[PDB]
Amino acid sequence: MNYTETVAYIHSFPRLADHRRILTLLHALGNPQQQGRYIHVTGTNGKGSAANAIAHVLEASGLTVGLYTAPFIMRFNERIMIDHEPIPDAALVNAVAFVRAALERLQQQQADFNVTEFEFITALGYWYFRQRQVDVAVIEVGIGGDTDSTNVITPVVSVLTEVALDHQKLLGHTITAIAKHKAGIIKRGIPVVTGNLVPDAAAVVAAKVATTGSQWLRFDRDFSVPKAKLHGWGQRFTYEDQDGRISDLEVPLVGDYQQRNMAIAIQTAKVYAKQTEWPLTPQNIRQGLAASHWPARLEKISDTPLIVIDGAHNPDGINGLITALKQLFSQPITVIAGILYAAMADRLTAAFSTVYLVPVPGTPRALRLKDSWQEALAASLNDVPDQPIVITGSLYLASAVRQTLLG
Repeated sequence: MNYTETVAYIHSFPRLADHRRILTLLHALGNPQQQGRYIHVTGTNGKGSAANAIAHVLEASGLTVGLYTAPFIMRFNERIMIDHEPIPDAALVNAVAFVRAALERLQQQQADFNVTEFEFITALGYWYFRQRQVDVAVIEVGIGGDTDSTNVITPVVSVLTEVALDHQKLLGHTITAIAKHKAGIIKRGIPVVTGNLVPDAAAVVAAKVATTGSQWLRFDRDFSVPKAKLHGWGQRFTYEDQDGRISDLEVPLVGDYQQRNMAIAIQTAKVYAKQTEWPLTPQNIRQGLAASHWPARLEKISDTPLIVIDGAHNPDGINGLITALKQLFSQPITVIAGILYAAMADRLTAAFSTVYLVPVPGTPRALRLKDSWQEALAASLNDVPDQPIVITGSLYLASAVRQTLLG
């Protein structure tokens, strides 16, 4: 297959649900998941950004780092990176061919054997990271924890950023139910770094670490961000933990939640470094954070005209954006919102000058309004060329804009 056919092959896999199928596949690929080192990252929100920064910091320190994240923003290849370089097209072709050949051998021994799409990609990623002999692979959990396709590893450190109800449809009706799923990535004697979890989620974690004997480092208990403020399109902040303070770090990320994610990232990188006796300096941490750009999440992509893209997709997500925009902009702005209810909107229209409401590009249109983001963008630029434009409401919308404007 060529590159186009290969990506198509990946997206063709079924939906079907222990880890027996993926473990069968990984066994045929020589159990790459049992070799090397891992950092395992979960949480309802912030797992991606934390994983990205952990990788940037460890890369600055001189490690070769695999990073497995979802979704992609510009191109599929981005889901599997080494030192923030997406898997090359030709390399993807050959890796797909290898895992395909393995799958096919298995289907000879057991006629109706198969795996899901996420199972296949995960297996491939574990195999590729081992082939290239990365020092460590930072692994973002797809959903939950315990039963996720990624959960076939013993990491050096586990991370639980936050527990909220966003994925309740799949993980349970209570915080306690969801927290139990996430706590499944906590392993015997392996340290766990968390956010300041809500009481029901903390109680689950407390009980888990009692059983595993894990060291638990908790945001706002064992580490914190005592100082933080806006500085350009980003934040200047101070990190504090058991060892003291790292002063006036800078990150090109806006949003209060990102302080927590970045503190979580710092504490994790430090834990990893300690557990593996690897040197990690304040300057390594400083350099890594400076590069910890996170595409399509409150990201300025053009100066003149001034264009910003964002993936906020829930009431609280929009509340957090509104307060951010208010801090970042004193002048009137255009907001282009495409969401998949009448809340999160209403809040927008009662906050900004021009609000346009559009469809999410890959979704059916369900029953001010424009037919496309492109039409809304063109209108604003024609009418008021110098008015900044923020496009929000959906990570998928934000990706489509980024592909068109930056590609």
